[PDB]
Amino acid sequence: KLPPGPTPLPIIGNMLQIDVKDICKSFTNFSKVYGPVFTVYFGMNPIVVFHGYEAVKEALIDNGEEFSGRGNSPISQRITKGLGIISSNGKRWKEIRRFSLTTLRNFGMGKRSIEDRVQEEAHCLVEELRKTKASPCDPTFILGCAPCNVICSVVFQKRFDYKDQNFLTLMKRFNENFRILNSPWIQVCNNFPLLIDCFPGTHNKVLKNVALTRSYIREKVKEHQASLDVNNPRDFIDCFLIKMEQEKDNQKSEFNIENLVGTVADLFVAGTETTSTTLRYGLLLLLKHPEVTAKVQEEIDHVIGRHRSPCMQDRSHMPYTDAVVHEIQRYSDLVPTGVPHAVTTDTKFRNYLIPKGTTIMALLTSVLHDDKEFPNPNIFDPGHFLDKNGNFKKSDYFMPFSAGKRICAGEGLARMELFLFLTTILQNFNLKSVDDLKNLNTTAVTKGIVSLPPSYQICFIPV
Ligand code: HEM
Ligand SMILES: CC1=C(/C=C/C(C)=C\C=C\C(C)=C\C(=O)O)C(C)(C)CCC1
Ligand SMILES: CC1=C(/C=C/C(C)=C\C=C\C(C)=C\C(=O)O)C(C)(C)CCC1
Ligand SMILES: CCCCCCCCCCCCCCCC(=O)O
Repeated sequence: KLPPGPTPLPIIGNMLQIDVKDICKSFTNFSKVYGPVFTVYFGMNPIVVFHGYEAVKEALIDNGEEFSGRGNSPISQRITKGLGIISSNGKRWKEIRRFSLTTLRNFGMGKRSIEDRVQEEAHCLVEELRKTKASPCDPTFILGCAPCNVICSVVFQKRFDYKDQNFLTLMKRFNENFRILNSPWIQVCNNFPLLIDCFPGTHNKVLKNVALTRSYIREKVKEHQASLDVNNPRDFIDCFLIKMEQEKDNQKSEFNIENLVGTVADLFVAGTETTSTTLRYGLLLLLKHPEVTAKVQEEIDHVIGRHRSPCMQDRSHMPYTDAVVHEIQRYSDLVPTGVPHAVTTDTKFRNYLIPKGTTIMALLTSVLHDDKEFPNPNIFDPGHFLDKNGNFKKSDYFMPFSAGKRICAGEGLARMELFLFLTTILQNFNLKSVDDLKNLNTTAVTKGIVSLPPSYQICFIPV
């Protein structure tokens, strides 16, 4: 028996009872009436939601093996075709995600570490902010390049010149497609496929952007295979090709070109817009909270100094800054409803039974905003991650990357980009607003699977 929930309508389920513009608002509201676990229907499809740390943990963690599946929706099926790591299941997923995790270790890609590739970008990042000559600007674009280049640097040999036209279009397609798919419309179309016909232009655009993007990713593999030296890998591509060669004999090996071009793409899409969005939400919060930013700058000066680039080792000596990066992710609440899962088999969740294949949703927001774990969860405060003596306080409720067997595969890289970008920037700059900080609103604009910070201007004044 499925978890109780609003009784649905004959064809559209509870659709005309949910705010497609702000789903969490609708879900939280259902929890006040149905409790921690409940069922809602998007059209014909049943979806069971988990609200609050207890339900979310029990699902993703305790009953982790059951809730580690990807549902495979209509839109989803014509893009990734089940290829890769974000949209794959079973044997193929376990093998691509184990390899990926292994090669995304700081030193899993040959001699140059991931950390070195990220520091180089942070430098180029501050270098671009210099070119704004301290005038007011919207950091969306420059701030969106760095995280893109990081991936480029991780899957290809060298990074791109910010002005390298080949980099720019390779960035717009991913952005363009990201904008398209982070619309409340993908929900409607995903549960009512027929509606997709009403959007030929949009549908054609996505397809084209995916063709060009994959097409370019396949070229970079051509080149890589003609210069491969199995002894010294250069990036994610080499590490994959080497693995391929080692599996060349068993013809049912998941390590084939298709999963490669697919996995690389998964890295871009899951790794660009996300950290890029968290960074942008971060500078805004530091721009609005000068008291927090000075304290951070005081740790940089003391531990890192002003001549050398910061590095991950500096975090263990900077509990305040770390707490600021942790509170930036909690507050920004990038992915409130979390990404949907599907159960691998008939599953008994405490008192109920969830049939295999059913779509599941663990509301990360409900954890990131638990008002017992983070007193006054609606206010930005590094203190939520600091104890009485100013030491870093970790929380089991810190799930901006989700939890369980499907936790973000590049969590290590997300945090490295956040730490090294924010501290490098705050070491060479101070944040000035063109107007009183009081005017500055921090309320996210939630209109899709991914929340964005409100638009804003910011002046990067060199210290
Ligand atoms: C601050 C930035 C980021 C945040 C908040 C974030 C968050 C998440 C979340 C919420 C998920 C879904 C977990 C689930 O299915 O339950 C996820 C998945 C994933 N992330 Fe990230 N992510 C970020 C950046 C990165 C980066 C930089 C990469 C790549 C190098 C990446 C790689 C992926 C991949 C491949 C998955 C799918 C994993 C799977 O289904 O097995 N992410 N991340
Ligand atoms: C990984 C990931 C993302 C992208 C998802 C992609 C490319 C496919 C999802 C397919 C699903 C969720 C299929 C299903 O189960 O029906 C977004 C950028 C939103 C946010 C951060 C984590
Ligand atoms: C499409 C899609 C979704 C949204 C993902 C987002 C926000 C961006 C995707 C970008 C891609 C798929 C880019 C590319 O590969 O070019 C969700 C998870 C709600 C459900 C399954 C279908
Ligand atoms: C200031 C400009 C006002 C004009 C507002 C026009 C609003 C209509 C928008 C229609 C969008 C439909 C897009 C369909 C795209 C497709 O073919 O898939």
